[PDB]
Amino acid sequence: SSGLVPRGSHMGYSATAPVNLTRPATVPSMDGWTDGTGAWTLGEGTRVVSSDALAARAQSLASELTKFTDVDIKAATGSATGKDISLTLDASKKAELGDEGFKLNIGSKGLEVIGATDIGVFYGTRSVSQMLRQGQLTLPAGTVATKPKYKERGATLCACQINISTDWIDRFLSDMADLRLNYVLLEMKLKPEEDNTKKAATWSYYTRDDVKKFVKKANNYGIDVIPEINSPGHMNVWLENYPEYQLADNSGRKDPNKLDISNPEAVKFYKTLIDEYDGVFTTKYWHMGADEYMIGTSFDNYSKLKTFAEKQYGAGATPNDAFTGFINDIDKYVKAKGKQLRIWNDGIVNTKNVSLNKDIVIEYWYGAGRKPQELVQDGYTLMNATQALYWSRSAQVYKVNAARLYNNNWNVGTFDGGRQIDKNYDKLTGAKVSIWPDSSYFQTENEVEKEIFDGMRFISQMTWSDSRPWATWNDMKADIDKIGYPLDIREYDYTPVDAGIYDIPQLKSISKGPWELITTPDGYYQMKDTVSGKCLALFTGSKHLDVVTQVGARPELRNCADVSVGQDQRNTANERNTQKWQIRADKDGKYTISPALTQQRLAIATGNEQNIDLETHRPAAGTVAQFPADLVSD
Ligand SMILES: CC(=O)N[C@H]1CN[C@H](CO)[C@@H](O)[C@@H]1O[C@@H]1O[C@H](CO)[C@H](O)[C@H](O)[C@H]1O
Repeated sequence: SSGLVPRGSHMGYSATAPVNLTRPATVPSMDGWTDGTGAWTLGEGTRVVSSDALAARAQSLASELTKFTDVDIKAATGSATGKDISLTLDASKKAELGDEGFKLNIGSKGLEVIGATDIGVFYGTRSVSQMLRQGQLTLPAGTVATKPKYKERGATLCACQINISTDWIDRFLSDMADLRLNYVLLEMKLKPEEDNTKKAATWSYYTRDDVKKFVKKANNYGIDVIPEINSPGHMNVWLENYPEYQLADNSGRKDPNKLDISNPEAVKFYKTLIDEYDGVFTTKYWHMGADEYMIGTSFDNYSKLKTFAEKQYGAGATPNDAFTGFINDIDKYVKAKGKQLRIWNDGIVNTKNVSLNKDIVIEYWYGAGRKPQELVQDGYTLMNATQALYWSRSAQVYKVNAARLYNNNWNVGTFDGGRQIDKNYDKLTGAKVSIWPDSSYFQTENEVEKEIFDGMRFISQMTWSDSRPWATWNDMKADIDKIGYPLDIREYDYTPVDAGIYDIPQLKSISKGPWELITTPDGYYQMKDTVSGKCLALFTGSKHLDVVTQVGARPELRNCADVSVGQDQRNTANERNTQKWQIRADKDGKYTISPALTQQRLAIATGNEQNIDLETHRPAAGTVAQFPADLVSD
C-alpha cells in the first residue's frame, strides 16, 4: 500500500523545509519575497502576540484563525515565541512602508507582521489570514515588504434608487478589507428629516444609525466611505417631490432629474443635503457627481441657463460656464467645511468665462471631457474610473472582463477608451471598479456579489502591486479561488431557516397558509401558498429602476416562477426575482421577511407609519405590506 500519511509537522519554526514547498498566494501579491531557511508552522500553542494598543487586532486575528484552522489560537501580550504570530506597529518605518504597507518576517522568531500604522498592521494580518486559510499550515521562511502603488483603490457602489441592503454593504466592506481596498464611493440617500427636505424621504434611503454603523465598520477596515449626491443631473430621487427646484426647458417642461442651478433656492436645497450628510460620514471628501446633466437633450433647450451664465459670469458666458460655476460654488462650499470636492469628468467642457477649480478631484470614466492626456497637461488630479471596470445589472455592455484586462496589459494609467497616460503621473490617485444597478430586476444583490468576485481581485492586484506575477489570468484565478472570501462572508447566514412547510401569521391577509419554502442559489426563498398553489410576489407599485420602491406596496399571489435558474435567464427575470424573499433572524430569535429586490420589510400596516409615499396612498390598515425597517421597528 502507499503508506500515505499526513506529515504532521511540529508547531513553530523548523530549520528543515523542502526547497519548493508552496508559498500560499495572496491578493494583492506580495512581490519581491526573499526566501529564508526553513519554515514556520501554525499549530497547538500558537498565539497572536502584540502590545496592548494592538490587542483588538490580535484578538480578532486569533479568533479568525481559530475558525479557519481548527487550532485554538489565542491572543496574548508580552514576549513572543517562535510558535507565535507577532503584530508590531513601528511608525518610524513610514519610508519603507508608508501609511498602508507592511512587512512579513517568517523565521525562527515566528511570523512577524510589522506596519507603520494601525491600518498597515491590519493589512498585514489580511495576508496572514489569506496564507493560512488554504489548508496549508506550514509557511516557507523569508521576508517581504509591500506597499500600494496607488493611494485610492476600490469601487463605486451605487446604492442608489434601489436599496443595497446594509448586510450586503457589511459583507462588501469585509471583502474590500481582505483585498486591501480602501475606497468606496457610496452614492446613496441618507434619509432627510428636516422640514425643508423631508419630502425626499422616499425609498431607497438609509437611516443615520445605519450609516453610522457601516462607516464605523469601514473605518476599522481602513476604508474611506465617500458619499455622493449626484447634481445637477440624476436628481430624480431628490426632486420628484420638489418640482419648484426642477429645471424647465424652453417650453416649460420640467425634468425631475435636473436641478435648476439658476434658482438660488434649488442650490440652497442641495447645500442643505450636504449639511445633513456631514454629520454621519467621517471622510474628508464630497462627491457631487456632475455626470449626464444634459442626457437625452442639450443646453440649447435651456436658454435660461445662458441668461444666467451671462448675468453671473459676464457677457459671453455660456451654459457650460454656468455648469462649471455651479461645481466651483459647491467646491467653495465643501472646502469651507474642510472637504475636498470630487466630480465625474464628463460635464467638464469648453468654458469661456469660468475655469474649473484645480483642487477638484476628477474621476475619469468617459472619453468626453478632455482626453486624460489633456487633463494631465493642465495638472488636474485624476482617478481612473474607466468603463472597462463597470458592471451593470441591465446593461450587458458593462460586465468586467478580468481575464481580458489581465491578458491585455491594462494598468491604472489605461484611461477610458484605451487612452494611456503615464501610470506614474504624480496626481494619479488610483483606480476603481463601478457597480451600477440600472434596470434592477435582472439581478439580485446576491447575484451581483457572485459576479463581481474576479473583478474585485483584479483591481486589488493592479492598484496595490501593479504587477502580473501569474503568467496568465487563468493562473490568477486558480489562486484567488483558493484564497476564497473573508470570514465574515463565509459566516453570513444567507438562508437561516430550512426549506419546509411553515405557518406564517403575518401573511394571513394573503392566505391562511401554510407556506412551502424553498431556497434559491442566490440565498433567497420562494414561498408557495399551499391553498392557492400560487407564490408570494412583491410585483406591484410605483417603481424606480423597474423595482418597486413604493412604501406600503402590498405583495400578491402569482403563478410560481422558476427560482432555480441563473441570471442568464433574462426573459423571465422580473417574475423570478419578484418571487425571491430574504429571511433574517433577529437578535434574537424572530424572523423578518423582505422582498429580495426591494429590501423593505413585510409588516402589518398600523396606519401610523409616517412617510411621504403614505401621505398619498396607504395600504389598508391591518394588511401586510412592505415598509422600510425604520417605520416598523416598533
Ligand atoms: C458616471 C456614470 O457612469 N454615469 C452613468 C452612466 N453609466 C452608468 C452605467 O450604466 C450609469 O449607471 C450612470 O448613472 C448613474 O445611474 C444610477 C442608477 O443606476 C444613478 O441614477 C446615478 O445618479 C447615475 O450617475
